[PDB]
Amino acid sequence: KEPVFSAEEGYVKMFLRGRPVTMYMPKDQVDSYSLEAKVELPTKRLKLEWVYGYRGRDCRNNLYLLPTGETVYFIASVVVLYNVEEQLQRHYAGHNDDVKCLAVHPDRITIATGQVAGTSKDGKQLPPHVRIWDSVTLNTLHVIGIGFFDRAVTCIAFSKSNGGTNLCAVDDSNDHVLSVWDWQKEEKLADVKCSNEAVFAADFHPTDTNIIVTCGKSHLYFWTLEGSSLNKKQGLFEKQEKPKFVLCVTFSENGDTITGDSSGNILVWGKGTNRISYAVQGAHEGGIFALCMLRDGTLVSGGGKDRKLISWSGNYQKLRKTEIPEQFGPIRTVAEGKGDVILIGTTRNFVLQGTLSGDFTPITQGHTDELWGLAIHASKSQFLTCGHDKHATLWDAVGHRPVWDKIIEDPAQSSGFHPSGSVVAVGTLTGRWFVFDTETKDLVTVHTDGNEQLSVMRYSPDGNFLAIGSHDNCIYIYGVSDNGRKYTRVGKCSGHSSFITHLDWSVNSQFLVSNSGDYEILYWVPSACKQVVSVETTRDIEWATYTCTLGFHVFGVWPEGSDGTDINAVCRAHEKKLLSTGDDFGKVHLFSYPCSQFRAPSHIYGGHSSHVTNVDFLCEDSHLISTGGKDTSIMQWRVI
Repeated sequence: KEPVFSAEEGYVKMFLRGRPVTMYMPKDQVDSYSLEAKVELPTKRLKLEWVYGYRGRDCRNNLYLLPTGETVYFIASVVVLYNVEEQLQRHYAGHNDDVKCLAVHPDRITIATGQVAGTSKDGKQLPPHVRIWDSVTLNTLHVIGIGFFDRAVTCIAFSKSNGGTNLCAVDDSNDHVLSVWDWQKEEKLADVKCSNEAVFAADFHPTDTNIIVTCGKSHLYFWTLEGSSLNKKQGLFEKQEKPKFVLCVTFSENGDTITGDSSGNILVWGKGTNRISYAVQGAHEGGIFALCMLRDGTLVSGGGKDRKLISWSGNYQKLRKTEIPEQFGPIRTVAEGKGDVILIGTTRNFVLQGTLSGDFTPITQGHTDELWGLAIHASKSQFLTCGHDKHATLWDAVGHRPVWDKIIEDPAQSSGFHPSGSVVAVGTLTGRWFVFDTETKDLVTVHTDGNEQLSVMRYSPDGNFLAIGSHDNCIYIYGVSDNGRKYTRVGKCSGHSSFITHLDWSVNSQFLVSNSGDYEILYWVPSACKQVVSVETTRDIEWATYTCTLGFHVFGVWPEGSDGTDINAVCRAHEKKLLSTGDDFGKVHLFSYPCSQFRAPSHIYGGHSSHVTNVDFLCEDSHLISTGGKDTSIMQWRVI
């Protein structure tokens, strides 16, 4: 139930599920501690400033370029409007889980977005829905088919003939229902089982608002909107062998349907027909994931496997060709820029800006797998992320771009900077760890301690020791000299019955705290690799950092009835009296410090899709950095 206070022993006992965890307060606090006392809201707030990463790996048709100079895409639960020239981001966060599709209205301003089904902190199932909003005011305009869609809204599009008064969508109902709406009236015009296999696109005909084309696994149908029914007319390849997948679709100025497929074939279908009139055979070696009709009649072609970006004439004759540096990976989306500008989104979550000629450089990028590793620079406005994708990235937090990106052998899980700022440590899931040169990226040392996951990598405030948390239930201690460049194994702290979740050094570099899977709080003298069991000595210790979720100064960030695994991360600002957490429900919280009373108030901030895995303030408390875990993203909140 509720936590209990002990005057005689000077502690509060909080309850995680059943088991109680005993947290000791300082002696000077015991005299007037009130269990029923409240902790205030923080004096500051957070404001999303930047999202890192682009969801390209497992999504299509989610890259656009508004006439305002804002590149629009999404990732996790946030839609990003990125003005490359101004280096500024704006965000629409109306959704409460992963955005899956996005379409821009013919008006160039009204946007529409879809979403997967949710699961909340309770957690019940939050149905998938569509949102129509204004890109100018970022105000929501309508909320469509709240109870109607199932699983997720994967495809969406405005009709372009009439002025986009209509909208079509496709859920993942396993019957993949296709529906049409008068979005401005929030009314459903009609619907019908579009397919029983994955459908990858749905789009209105440029000149006739009554026709929707959908494509996907062995599927290219032509739907006609008659009153409140959809009439299906399958595509008849005839002389062309039907491709495994029809990946994408668009339309010529003359109203023909144009199709890219698994085979690498650009197929033209005559206006009004359900049959192929022209066929670029083997336009690409691999499959064709992106098609884009430039304003000037040029058709641009994007190859998945072959990484080629081909320019085609109005008459489908090869005009120009480029290859995207293989580092970026296979193309997924293409969008028309201003002038000769072209944008590409890749399977590796890069968004490149180049030209048909063409010099493609990233303007956005991020991790492509589950992310847990976060470390902040002691003196510079930089930070390091490292994930299961084997990348360790050193970010510039003012430029919002990597300083460098090291690719290591094994999936990374944790990291830490040396207080000097000269080197940075990186832990992996194997028990192996590395140190790299902040400046040069050169390796500095490698070591293997245990064979399990290294959850935590932290130097002591004085930089004389490295404390390494392992899932084998031990904490490995190294002595560090020559400014983080020389190491020597001091020994091991053992006594935990479970994997190490969190560590903190004391201000004087003498002590260390521990949290574990058991939910026990242990203390240590790393220099001696021995556990300090005596209360009177550890209770009044003053700690350098507060990344232990289990502790008296920090408890109360925990919600009632909370489960031990509900909060992945906690941290304190360096100077300001703030705490921040990341929970298993995609939420970042801002509390005041200290947070030592039950049911602490907090400001809650959404964006991350699943689990906020880590959280940490920049060195001047200018920003908070969160990691999204499976959602792949890094989010940069500014303190206001």
